[PDB]
Order: sequence, then C-alpha cells, then structure tokens
Amino acid sequence: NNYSYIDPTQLPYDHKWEFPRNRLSFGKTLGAGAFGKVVEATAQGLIKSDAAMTVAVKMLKPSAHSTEREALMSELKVLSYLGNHENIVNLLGACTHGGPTLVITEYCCYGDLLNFLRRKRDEFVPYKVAPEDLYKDFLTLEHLLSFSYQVAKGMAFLASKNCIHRDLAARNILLTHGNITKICDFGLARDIKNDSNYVDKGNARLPVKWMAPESIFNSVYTFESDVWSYGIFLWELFSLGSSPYPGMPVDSKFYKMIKEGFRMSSPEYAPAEMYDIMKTCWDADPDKRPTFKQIVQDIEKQISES
Ligand SMILES: COc1ccc2c(Oc3cnc(CC(=O)Nc4cc(C)cc(CN(C)C)c4)c(OC)c3)ccnc2c1
Repeated sequence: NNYSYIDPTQLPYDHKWEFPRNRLSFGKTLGAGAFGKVVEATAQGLIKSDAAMTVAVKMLKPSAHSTEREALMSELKVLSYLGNHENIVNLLGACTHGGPTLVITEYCCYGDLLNFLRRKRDEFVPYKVAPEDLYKDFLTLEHLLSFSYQVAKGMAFLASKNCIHRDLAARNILLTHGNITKICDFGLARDIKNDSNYVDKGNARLPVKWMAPESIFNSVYTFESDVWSYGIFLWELFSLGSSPYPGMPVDSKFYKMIKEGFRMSSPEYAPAEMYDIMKTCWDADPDKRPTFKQIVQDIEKQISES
C-alpha cells in the first residue's frame, strides 16, 4: 500500500466539510506538478458573517489519471481524519460533487519554509536582534529553534495518528503568522520531474537525500524513517536552506557511503545539541533513533535553557 499503517479508503469523509465550489473565486497558482496544483482562492461564506476569506485549494489537472484521482481522495480522507492541530496545515472544507475534487486548507501567508529560509539567509542574525532594527523582521537562531520544535510537535502528532509523511523536508513545511510552522504535503502539486531534490530510483522520482537506508533499499516507510527525514530537515534549517550532502551527486558512491555510515557534518548555525539530535535521527539502527516525542522534550529543554 501507498500508506503504511492506516488505510485511507476505509477512512470516512464527513460531509460537514462539503463546500459549494461556485463560492470559490480562484487566483494565482502557489505550486504545480505534472498532475496537480495548489491555487490561492477566495472562499465566500466560509465565515458566519458575509465576510470573504483567503484559502489554498489543492486539485488535480486534466493531465491526471485514475491513480492520482484516487490519491487526492485518500489525501482528503486523511486530512479529515487528523483534524485540528497548530503545527499541521488545517482543512477548511472540500468539493467532492459538481466536478473534480478540491481540497481547501488554510492559507499560510509566508509560503514554504525552504524558500523563506533562502530569502532570509543573507539577513540572518545568529545572536540577539537590536531593538531599533526589530522592524526588519530578521531571522534569528531563536526562530530556528522555534521552527525545529514546532516541526517535531507536528510530527509527534502525525505519529500518534499512525500517519507517516514519507516526504518530511523544509519544502513541505509552510510558515504562517507569528513564526508558526505547518507541516503540509504538496505531493502532486510539486514538479518533481524538474526538482533536483528528487532522484530517479527505479521507476520513481524519490527525495533520496532525505530517505532512511531502509526506505531506499527496501521501500519500507515507518515512524523511524520519518525521524531520519526530520534529521535531514534539521540540517536544511540550520544551514539556512542549503541542499543536503552538498557537492555529492546521487550516484552508486552516494548509496555505498550512507550504507557505510557516512553522515553530514553540522551546518554552520546548528547549536551543538541540535547536531546531537541529527546524529541520533541518522542512526543506522531504526530502533536507536529517537521518537518525535523524545525530540520534543529534548528541544523544549534546550529552549528553556536559553
Ligand atoms: C503563500 O504560499 C503558499 C503556498 C502554498 C500553500 C499551501 O500549500 C498546500 C500544501 N499541501 C496541501 C495538501 C496538504 O498539506 N496535505 C497533507 C498535509 C498533512 C499535514 C498531512 C497529509 C498526509 N500526508 C500523507 C503526509 C497531507 C495543500 O492543500 C490545499 C496546500 C497551503 C497553505 N498556504 C499556502 C501558501
């Protein structure tokens, strides 16, 4: 199955989510893949008062086949199932009748974290920010720790609901107001065929540099494989949006080195204690890797200490 613990087809879909598609006015595309897209839209009547609201709508393109159509439905059943959580992109509604299925979520105004990190890289301040220059919205080490904590909190939640992400990366984390991170999954709304972070492994285009050895060599995805990905996310975060294993292509030598125990060194801005988390996430033995709840407790202490 394309889901390890839960079966989304057996999961129900509450019609409390059902939203009239005529009440959706579409805007610009926030992201698009071969078979799907995420578009910005204005939803009318989503609030008790006549007030309009900005939402993000995931949908398929006419290029999509039955397997993608089924994927979008199962994705909807899972989002319905998870419900409200601060560190997860929240579902607002859906359109199942009247045409193609539309998945309506909240709009995260700052977009994906990867691009945010990249545009903030050159103005990053490791130490404390001056009171005068606070308006400039400088990225600090405090924000990075807050983001690493929130993503673990979100992942801990997902894990308690027996959900495996299978693509935990900075590109699949959105940033909203108040420096709040929200785990998402662009999936079909990402052009993986042209994204250099995805690699041809057999007949698939997989994010190999974020995958645990067991996921690469056995296509087994567990709670422990998501912890590995998180460790790579931590590297991207404290590297301020750098691509993992810089200068190393995904070749025979790459696979051999990961199997043999090669692991990235600490990014330039990673506190020593955060690198310790990354090293444990990358343990060759999945049973020796921390759980997301362990990670939460670890980061929580690091935060209090500062
Ligand atoms: C300003 O720029 C932007 C740019 C993009 C935006 C945005 O993009 C989206 C990303 N993804 C989805 C679907 C999704 O998140 N699925 C999903 C999420 C979780 C927590 C769990 C699972 C289960 N899987 C197996 C792990 C699936 C969207 O649906 C409409 C939109 C959302 C909000 N605001 C956006 C603002």
